[PDB]
Amino acid sequence: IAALPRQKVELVDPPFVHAHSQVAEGGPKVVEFTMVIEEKKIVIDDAGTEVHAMAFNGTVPGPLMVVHQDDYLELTLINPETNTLMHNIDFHAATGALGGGGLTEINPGEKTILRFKATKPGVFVYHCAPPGMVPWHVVSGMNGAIMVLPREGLHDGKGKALTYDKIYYVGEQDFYVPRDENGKYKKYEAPGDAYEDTVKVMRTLTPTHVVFNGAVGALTGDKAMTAAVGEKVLIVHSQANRDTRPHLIGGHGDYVWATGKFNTPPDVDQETWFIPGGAAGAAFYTFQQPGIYAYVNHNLIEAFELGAAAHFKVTGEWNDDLMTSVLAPSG
Amino acid sequence: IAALPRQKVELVDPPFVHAHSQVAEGGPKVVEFTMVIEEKKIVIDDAGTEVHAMAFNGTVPGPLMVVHQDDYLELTLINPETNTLMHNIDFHAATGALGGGGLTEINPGEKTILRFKATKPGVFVYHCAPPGMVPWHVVSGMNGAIMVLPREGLHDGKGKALTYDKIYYVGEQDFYVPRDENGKYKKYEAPGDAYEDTVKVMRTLTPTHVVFNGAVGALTGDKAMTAAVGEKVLIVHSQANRDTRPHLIGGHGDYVWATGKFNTPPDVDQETWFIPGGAAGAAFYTFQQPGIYAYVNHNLIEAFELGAAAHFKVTGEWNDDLMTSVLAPSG
Amino acid sequence: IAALPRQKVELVDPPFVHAHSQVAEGGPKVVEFTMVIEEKKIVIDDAGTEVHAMAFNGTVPGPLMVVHQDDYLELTLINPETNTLMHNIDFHAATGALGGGGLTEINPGEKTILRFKATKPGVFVYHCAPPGMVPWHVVSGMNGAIMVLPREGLHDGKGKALTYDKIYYVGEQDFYVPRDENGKYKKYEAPGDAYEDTVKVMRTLTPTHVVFNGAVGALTGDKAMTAAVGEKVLIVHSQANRDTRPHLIGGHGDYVWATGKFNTPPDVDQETWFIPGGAAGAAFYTFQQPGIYAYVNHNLIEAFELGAAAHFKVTGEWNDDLMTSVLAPSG
Ligand SMILES: [Cu+2]
Ligand SMILES: [Cu+2]
Ligand SMILES: [Cu+2]
Ligand SMILES: [Cu+2]
Ligand SMILES: [Cu+2]
Ligand SMILES: [Cu+2]
Repeated sequence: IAALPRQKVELVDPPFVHAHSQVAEGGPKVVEFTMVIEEKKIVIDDAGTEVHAMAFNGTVPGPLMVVHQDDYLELTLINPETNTLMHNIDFHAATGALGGGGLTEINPGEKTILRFKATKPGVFVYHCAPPGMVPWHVVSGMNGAIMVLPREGLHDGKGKALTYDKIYYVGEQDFYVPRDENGKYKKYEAPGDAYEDTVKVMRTLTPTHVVFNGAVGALTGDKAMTAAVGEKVLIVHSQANRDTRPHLIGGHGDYVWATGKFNTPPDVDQETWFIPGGAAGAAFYTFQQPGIYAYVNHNLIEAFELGAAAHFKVTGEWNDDLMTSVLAPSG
Repeated sequence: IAALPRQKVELVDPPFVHAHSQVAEGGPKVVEFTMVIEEKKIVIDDAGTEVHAMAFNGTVPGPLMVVHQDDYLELTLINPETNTLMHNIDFHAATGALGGGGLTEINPGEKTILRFKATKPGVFVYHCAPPGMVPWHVVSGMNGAIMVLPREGLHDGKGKALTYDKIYYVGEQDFYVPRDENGKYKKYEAPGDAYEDTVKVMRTLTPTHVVFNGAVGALTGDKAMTAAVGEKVLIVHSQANRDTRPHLIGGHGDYVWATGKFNTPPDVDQETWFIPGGAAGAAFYTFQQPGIYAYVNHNLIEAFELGAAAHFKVTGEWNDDLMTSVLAPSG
Repeated sequence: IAALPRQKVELVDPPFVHAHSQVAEGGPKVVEFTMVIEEKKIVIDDAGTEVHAMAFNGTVPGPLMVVHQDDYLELTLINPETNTLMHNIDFHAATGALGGGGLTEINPGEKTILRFKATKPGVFVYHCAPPGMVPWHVVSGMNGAIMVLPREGLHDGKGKALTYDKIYYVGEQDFYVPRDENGKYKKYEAPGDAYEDTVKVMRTLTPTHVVFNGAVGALTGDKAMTAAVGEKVLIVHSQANRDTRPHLIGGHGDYVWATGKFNTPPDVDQETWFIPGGAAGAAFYTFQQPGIYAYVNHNLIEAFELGAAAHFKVTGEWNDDLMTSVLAPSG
């Protein structure tokens, strides 16, 4: 492995993904990533509701990491001195020691380096899982995903290559914010102060917010993801704790690896797919019509009342053969 | 498209389906449908619980429309002056303008005509989706399904054609009825009056009723579906807002397009299948034994406490080889 | 049929499975099983919470029965005079009379014998279903699963035989235990006394406990399942009433018949699979690394707060190629 070429990769904040090649450029290499854990307060809605996030690289969700099958992913995880809690990381893509969790427990002021072989292709969830406080770290936003591309890039069930023009990473988070006796969300001066209260809400299994990329409207308006008619887009989606049912309003999932494993053939022409909590999935789509599209968790209450809605702004020419207003709304 | 043949279809109330041919007769055509939206109070159980439904063509679910791949569906949607709300329609089978929702917003007293090419084969959900009040209209019964059949009819995963003798459309609905101080269901003069309270229930993500065809027991008793031993039946099921897990008690789902897409090979020998909220699915089965069968959502609490149960009354001869009581209940 | 060989099989309590051959050793035979129903009080957590269980063979879940496709399963069901309720059994594997539910309704002091032909291969759920009290009996622990193996044993997508060295049956149960005004779980003298209170909790659709093998921690520590590096393990998992998303922390599901049906090709390299309420599924995995593994329901709140977590204790040598701590947690 010492003789294997190494390469440092720079991570970019979601929904964007760091530079990479779909088809493996050469042979197996050791790909290096460094992430710093940041315990920070984040405002998740327009009412000012705060959540003491625990974030990888400072964002919720943590960045998407990309390697190819059989490469080695080497991660330098750092838990700064300014943090108050112990943290670790669990890659569902790895094999052994609880996905690496048993080998990466670092307290504030510590760091560690873990190397694992990306033996299985597909998109996988990764997240913090500290013994005794596993769900809390996860629902505080401490999770992300990694994509392990096949050496020869993406393909459909029947062997045809699927090359994408754009890739977006949508991380869905369920938050459980405690309320005081008047229905007002509470605020705390430190992460640990919220624990006891958060656990009570978690047990009801009913989130107060379900958001994409850390906040209500995070990916809407001018933060909308963009594409153009004719462009091929791969949308990676993950949920480390609760189920979701993604749906592109106005579009479809031409090829969907709902389970997120590339060795399992993709479902085609999907209207709404399902991604169970603890997994990541991927949908490939070629836009045919311009305009705005809403990407949502299709439990519409979760999408429109809880916050799970994002936008796609597509430029191009309308196709009247596909759809047309024969008679505009008139009396 | 004007040179294409056109055909008007008269819709039938669920669980029945309007006459259609499985194999597309000739070439593409423009299939025309007309639906009138009706805001009406419906009683959903024996206790007299009422809901202010928003019903396509007056029923919950709305009727099933059947077209073939590459046909054009031309829908004339009418929102009567007697209605108090604006409505529209989003077809999951359509490409562009939020499934047609952006092009069909009509106020009471208005009408519009939309046309789209049915490009992908499968069963799809259609529902109302007015900006700012999407979940409210959907959970008020404003949803249904469309079936876009392959021009050569259905086929199993490996070519064998699958021809059904009967087709039933079971639309499943999650309702959120507000309760008063005594735990009794509230009643309002108009739909608008129910909004705030309904919204509070919706946010708990817990429905008060989960019904088939608009009411608890709507498809039991003499309204039970019928078949005969040897009959091939296709059961289309849809849930526009939340997940469901259909199961035929005493039977199986021989071929199940759980995602509802015909270009995706069906699963076979299914005991219980899953349909994510915002999608429709289809299960094909050939009856082997006579008697009553219960068709339910297999979270038995939703099925027997909340209302998600229907019956099948099948005639024919008992097959002792398949099953027999060796010793009837005795001392 | 009458000339068919008969065979009495002695059942063992889960997670263990009675003796069987993966490849059918002869032609069809009538496999005979006997189960006694026991209504008993069980403690489901470390806080002494009691539940009046209704258990097939005295366990929660009921034992796993293994037969081969086209064999006949003849079950003798006994409901002792000491019991207080009528019970029956519904096999999702059977065809007719509600899975046998309509032919096996026995009052305390009665027995019955049912025979059915196991026509479809896969793992299926079986549960009690007394008309008008279906959910209550099922959520009181009265369910299990049966495995109908293909005559030629298990196979992957392209006819490659998959032979397991070990098999474990994890039965997951959702309990709904009432609480008094003080938030303390309630205890009852007889099962029937708990009915009214239990049903009001069931309607919230939120379980108080979600356990594996009848109790929190039932398969952890000294009761952890065992395997070694190199062994191929088949894990059968069932949930008769509610969805679950199994995940082996530190491992994967190399082959997963998520739907539990062997005629439906398995998904591969799964990180987390989904089993809808009312079905059984099976995952095949070959251990590569030693140590402890946690097998959980991946909604981590249900796993670590509600009780749905088990362990695997694996012996063998560590593979540093797959994973290695490059720099142990340091300053
Ligand atoms: Cu952490
Ligand atoms: Cu995990
Ligand atoms: Cu509407
Ligand atoms: Cu929709
Ligand atoms: Cu029972
Ligand atoms: Cu059942």
